[PDB]
Amino acid sequence: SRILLNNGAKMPILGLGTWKSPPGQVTEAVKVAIDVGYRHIDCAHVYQNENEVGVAIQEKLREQVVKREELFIVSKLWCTYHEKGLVKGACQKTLSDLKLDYLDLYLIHWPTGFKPGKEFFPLDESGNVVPSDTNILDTWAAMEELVDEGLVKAIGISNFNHLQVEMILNKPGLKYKPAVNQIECHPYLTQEKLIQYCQSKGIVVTAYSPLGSPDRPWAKPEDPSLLEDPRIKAIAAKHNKTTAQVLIRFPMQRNLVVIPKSVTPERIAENFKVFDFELSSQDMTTLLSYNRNWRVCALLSCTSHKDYPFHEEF
Ligand SMILES: NC(=O)c1ccc[n+]([C@@H]2O[C@H](COP(=O)([O-])OP(=O)(O)OC[C@H]3O[C@@H](n4cnc5c(N)ncnc54)[C@H](OP(=O)(O)O)[C@@H]3O)[C@@H](O)[C@H]2O)c1
Ligand SMILES: O=C(O)COc1ccc(-c2ccccc2)cc1C(=O)NCc1cccc([N+](=O)[O-])c1
Repeated sequence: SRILLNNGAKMPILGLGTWKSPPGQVTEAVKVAIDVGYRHIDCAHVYQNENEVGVAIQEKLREQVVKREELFIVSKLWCTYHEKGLVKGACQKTLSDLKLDYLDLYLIHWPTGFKPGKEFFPLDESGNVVPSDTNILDTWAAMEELVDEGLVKAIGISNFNHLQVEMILNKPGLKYKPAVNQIECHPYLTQEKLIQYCQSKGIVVTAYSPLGSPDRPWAKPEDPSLLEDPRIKAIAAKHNKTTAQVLIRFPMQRNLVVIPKSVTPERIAENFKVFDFELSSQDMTTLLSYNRNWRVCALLSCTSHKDYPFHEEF
């Protein structure tokens, strides 16, 4: 139920996602998650709910439901904080909100640095994102310092393409390799090339939006729906499981970590009940065959950013 990272720590392969979890609901969601067995929570400063996630974590620690060492808490450095001198403060704000004295894993959220400031998405008057002149290798060195100062146990990356991963791996004077690359992954975006690349370098992959993020705010009614794909429903029926349970088990059997999001107690519990069955080897190849290179998480305003990750094949 845990996977070994290249920092020597073990990471639970199932975690709770928190993007779009409303601040007034996420405390209860995280409490319920911990009660039913979740030990890994995926967070981010940009999700604007870390204070409320932290309330839940703290209550369960205080209640003696779980020990801190058994929890695996992940957060992410937002794009406006890539400048080397801003990284520590960004991490400390997240630690303060989460009410923790360390993170288990801290990720560079996107490879695209944005202009520093209060706004999370600084745009020019024509709607293009305003970049920062930061070198991601300098950002990485700042992340490495967080490990040395004890603020985080592991560091990693998210939404990095293989060339960008390679840039880090080839960084002059590299001190800590990324432990994790967290990327979008599901049957319509199977990511075989990038996953094999990362795994071959000892980097663990976390699959985000495993259900296709049906609540993403930019969703359109005509968009494909994993949860309603009759082929996936058929596999679920064979196992007497839900389609969501199949979608969660799928990345687990590829040696990935997976972080489905819910604020619905029944679904939070349902999503955790994925250790009592196995997809067959043929279920796995068949689910892989559904790849469409359909990506739900990207921003048009970032497509001209020199570090936009999704122009490359992988
Ligand atoms: N690093 C990054 O750039 C990045 C990008 C995207 C996501 N992420 C992380 O990955 C997490 C998961 O991705 P996501 O939030 O995009 O989407 P997701 O986990 O694929 O799907 C979440 C949606 O599915 C619904 N749902 C959950 N369980 C269900 C079930 N058993 N049956 C039916 N519907 C169910 C949720 O509804 P309810 O909540 O209403 O129950 C919500 O609308 C995020 O929350 C975040 O932590 C990271
Ligand atoms: O980033 C996540 O974890 C989930 O997406 C969001 C999650 C949250 C929010 C958010 C929006 C407004 C206020 C606070 C948060 C946005 C977004 C969002 O659009 N993300 C896409 C994105 C981000 C950065 C760079 C690129 N890119 O280079 O293509 C794409």
